[PDB]
Amino acid sequence: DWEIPDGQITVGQRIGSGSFGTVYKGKWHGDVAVKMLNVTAPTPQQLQAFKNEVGVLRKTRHVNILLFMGYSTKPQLAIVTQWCEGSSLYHHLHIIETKFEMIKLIDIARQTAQGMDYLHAKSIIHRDLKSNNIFLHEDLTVKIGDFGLSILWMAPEVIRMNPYSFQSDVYAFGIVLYELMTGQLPYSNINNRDQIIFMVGRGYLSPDLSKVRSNCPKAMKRLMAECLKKKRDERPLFPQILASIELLARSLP
Amino acid sequence: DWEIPDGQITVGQRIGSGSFGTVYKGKWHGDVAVKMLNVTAPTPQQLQAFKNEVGVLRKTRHVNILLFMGYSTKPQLAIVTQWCEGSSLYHHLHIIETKFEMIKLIDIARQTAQGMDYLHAKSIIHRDLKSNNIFLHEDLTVKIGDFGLATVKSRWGSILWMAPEVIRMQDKNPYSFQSDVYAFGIVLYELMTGQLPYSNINNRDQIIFMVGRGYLSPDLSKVRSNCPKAMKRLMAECLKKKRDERPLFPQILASIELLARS
Ligand SMILES: CC(C)(N)c1cc(NC(=O)[C@H]2CCc3ccc(Oc4ccnc5c4CCC(=O)N5)cc3C2)cc(C(F)(F)F)c1
Ligand SMILES: CC(C)(N)c1cc(NC(=O)[C@H]2CCc3ccc(Oc4ccnc5c4CCC(=O)N5)cc3C2)cc(C(F)(F)F)c1
Repeated sequence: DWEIPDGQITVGQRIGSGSFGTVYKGKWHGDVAVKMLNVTAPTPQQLQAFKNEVGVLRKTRHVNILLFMGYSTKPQLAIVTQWCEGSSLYHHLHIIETKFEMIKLIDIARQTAQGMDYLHAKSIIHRDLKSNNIFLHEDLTVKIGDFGLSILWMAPEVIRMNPYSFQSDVYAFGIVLYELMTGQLPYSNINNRDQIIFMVGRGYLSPDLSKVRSNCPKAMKRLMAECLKKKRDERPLFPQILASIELLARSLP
Repeated sequence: DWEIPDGQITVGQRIGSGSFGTVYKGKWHGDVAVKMLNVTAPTPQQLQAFKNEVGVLRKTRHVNILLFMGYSTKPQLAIVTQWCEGSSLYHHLHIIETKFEMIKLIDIARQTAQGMDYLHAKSIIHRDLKSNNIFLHEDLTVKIGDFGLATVKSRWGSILWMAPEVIRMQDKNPYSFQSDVYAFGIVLYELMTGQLPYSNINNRDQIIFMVGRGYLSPDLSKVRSNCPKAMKRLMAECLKKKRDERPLFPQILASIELLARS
């Protein structure tokens, strides 16, 4: 059992609030992260969503997965993970425009695929992989999670509309691959969210692969296309994705 | 359940090998560390020790505690944990002789204290806390474990971290939260002096006899001068020959988290 004894966790500075939960930095045997539900009485749907997240995270134990540490049901619903120092991959690529070099982008790719493989082996479908959910711990270690509190990462069959599968996550990983090698989001020239949803859903729109860094190895570019295949079945599974990056990582540095 | 699906682990490089198992660098969803038995069929009392280690590791989910990932029985009894790059605190201090900064020395203690506080709360006595069992992953993160043999052996069982009540080897069980504290106090000594205690004595049995009867004690006057007053005071508290005059880990952690921001 992973229930943290009552009255141990001291909540500190308020990080991020969302329509559902709120995150605080806190103290429990050092620095910890705390995702709380700020409600006086939780509904059955809230209670159930809590029990899912906990049920899932307790099955994870891997360097590329955000480390789960415990939960508290009284006084308020809370999930406790390690405290990570750094930013999301989203932040580095699109906000503070960190210029990583090729070797490092590939290491991020590998590590993300490393953890993704882990989740899939245990029948865990992420359902919402995106650069924002990939936290870069100490600007070294990928820690995949759900920092949720959308659309660019959604595969066609998820937009047309349970349509989630191992392959739906690969497409999201494909978009993350795109972000890494371009440094930009897909469809940056289109400024109408509703139209993107329509177009990607019909196959009219695809990420423009021509925008890759000149020094992105061909093997990376070819893997990317495989992951973005509009049809579920054509997309490689993560064991093959990893193998492909691990073959490419070989003859490069 | 944390049994790893049969035959997924590939064992590679060979790191260390006592009589109680062999440590390998392996592969399971990335680079991992593997400790396993190399006998045909394990004895009843070897299977037990395996079951205890797994029993303990399964209860730990902490940044400063070495990350247990899974175990396997077929083909062999094996424990899988995360792979760590770098070397123990012992190596850095007494073999390669890294000249760490004071801020970092305090951080190294702050983390070991964090880790120990966690284990003690989960009702886990370490029983062999020493700078050999303090791994410095990527030279910036303390991972506490029992690396018996996966790291270099200490100068002299290892004796330097044992409290007086532990060395006297009384038939009644002497291991307590405080004995871990004393070991921490010796680790602190190691950090603050860059040296091992009782370095001017060359007889193992003398050291044993004298620490036990309280005729020997670490020489406090050996510490760096840029070492805080609040640290020396604490390090003396942790080494107090009286068992329960030694601060428990929550109070230790608070004291280090105090001066850390001044
Ligand atoms: C519901 C389901 C099945 N889709 C699902 C939920 C999650 N949920 C999480 O990962 C949550 C857990 C609670 C929690 C708490 C604190 C938190 O915020 C941290 C953590 C560490 N460091 C920092 C911050 C804040 C911002 C900073 O600066 N540091 C983040 C999270 C993330 C994971 C998975 C996965 F394992 F499959 F990926 C799957
Ligand atoms: C039985 C009991 C209660 N005394 C006990 C045993 C342990 N046992 C461990 O920690 C073992 C587990 C198996 C294992 C396997 C591989 C290994 O070698 C690693 C690991 C990581 N990285 C590296 C290496 C090699 C050298 C390098 O370069 N990297 C180390 C260990 C350490 C922990 C605890 C504690 F956590 F409570 F303190 C308590």
